[PDB]
Amino acid sequence: YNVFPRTLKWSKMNLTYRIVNYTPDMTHSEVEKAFKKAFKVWSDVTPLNFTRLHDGIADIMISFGIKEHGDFYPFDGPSGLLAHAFPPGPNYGGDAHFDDDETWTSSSKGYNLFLVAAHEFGHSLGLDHSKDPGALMFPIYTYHFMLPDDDVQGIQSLYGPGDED
Amino acid sequence: YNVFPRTLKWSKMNLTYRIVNYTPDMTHSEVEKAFKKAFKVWSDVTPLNFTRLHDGIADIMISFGIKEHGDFYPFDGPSGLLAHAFPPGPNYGGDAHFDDDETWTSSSKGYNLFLVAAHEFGHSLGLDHSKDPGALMFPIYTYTGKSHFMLPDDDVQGIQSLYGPG
Ligand SMILES: O=CN(O)[C@@H](CCc1ncc(F)cn1)CS(=O)(=O)N1CCN(c2ncc(OCC(F)(F)F)cn2)CC1
Ligand SMILES: O=CN(O)[C@@H](CCc1ncc(F)cn1)CS(=O)(=O)N1CCN(c2ncc(OCC(F)(F)F)cn2)CC1
Ligand SMILES: [Ca+2]
Ligand SMILES: [Ca+2]
Ligand SMILES: [Ca+2]
Ligand SMILES: [Ca+2]
Ligand code: NA
Ligand code: NA
Ligand SMILES: [Zn+2]
Ligand SMILES: [Zn+2]
Ligand SMILES: [Zn+2]
Ligand SMILES: [Zn+2]
Repeated sequence: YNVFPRTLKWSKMNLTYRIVNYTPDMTHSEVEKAFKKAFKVWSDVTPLNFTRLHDGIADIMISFGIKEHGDFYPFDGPSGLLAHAFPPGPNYGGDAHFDDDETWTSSSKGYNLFLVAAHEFGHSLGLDHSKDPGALMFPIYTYHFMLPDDDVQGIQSLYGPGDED
Repeated sequence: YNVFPRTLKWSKMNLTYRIVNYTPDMTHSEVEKAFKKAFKVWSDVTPLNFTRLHDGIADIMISFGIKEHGDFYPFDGPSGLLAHAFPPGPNYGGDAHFDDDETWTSSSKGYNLFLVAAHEFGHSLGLDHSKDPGALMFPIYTYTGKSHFMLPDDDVQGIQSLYGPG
């Protein structure tokens, strides 16, 4: 027999993502680089592996959308809700959606896609918000990056550290 | 930090259920009897008790639906996905949905509702799929043709690991 796990977490280390569509605001390459770096934040401190699929069904489906976009969390135009992502699970679980009524950037202007994506992917992997104001998973955005201790502790609580050196 | 913690089991032994709507394929009485028997599979081997509510919110809300039916886990027409149920927890937790593009039956012409429901309610109570090929919670539907059903030992052991014996 098997009972359910104690926390929402992926029951496998090999995860896939797919960039289903792209923002007007940045080039394809910039978007791909930001998402790759954002996944690496998490793979660097766990045993998780992330592989990009160009089509088909990936664990973490990533998309840019506005207003109603096919779930219970419609976007709301400029500002306000910026993005959201679902906890680990089937179907919409793990998926990450970015409001394309925001301005996404590879800079300090607008909202930095890498930083927001890293936080989203924390949700995708099973972290909720943190009360540590210095954490990546703190619920409020403020603009090299090094994953804060609180987030390391949280993600390792789910998946272990992988190779520690 | 915070994670998303799962409710590993119901923290009360007395649970309610509600049959929200009914399949075309069976009479109301047949549906009621199938679900009552499916809950009895589990209450017979634990301290869990199940009571039916006719109105309002119940712990285990049961419904029949097709395609996209309100939870963004859509059904898929005949065959494939037959039903799904959510683990213990508030709101949709415990609830069970049956794909009404299947043919549900009290016997063998289609999918026996009692058998599938008993499996669903395993999920509702905190059991995932078993690897024991003879288990109720082993995820392949089969039909013995026998008039009596005995809960396999793997499932007894699994549910008692959560709730203890009767
Ligand atoms: O994730 C998304 N939200 O929290 C939504 C709420 C929807 C939701 N809630 C819970 C859940 F599990 C899933 N979705 C609110 S928001 O305004 O769109 N949100 C604010 C916080 N954001 C952020 N990003 C980077 C960052 O780096 C901090 C650092 F720079 F220090 F690293 C700090 N916050 C991202 C965008
Ligand atoms: O429960 C539902 N599913 O598993 C869905 C997947 C959605 C899902 N996955 C996990 C979870 F926790 C919740 N929901 C798949 S399915 O094809 O619809 N399906 C349901 C009925 N299954 C079955 N197996 C044996 C049996 O008696 C076996 C016996 F006769 F030997 F006793 C009676 N039903 C076969 C598998
Ligand atoms: Ca997914
Ligand atoms: Ca917005
Ligand atoms: Ca419920
Ligand atoms: Ca189906
Ligand atoms: Na935009
Ligand atoms: Na039907
Ligand atoms: Zn969305
Ligand atoms: Zn967040
Ligand atoms: Zn459903
Ligand atoms: Zn199942």
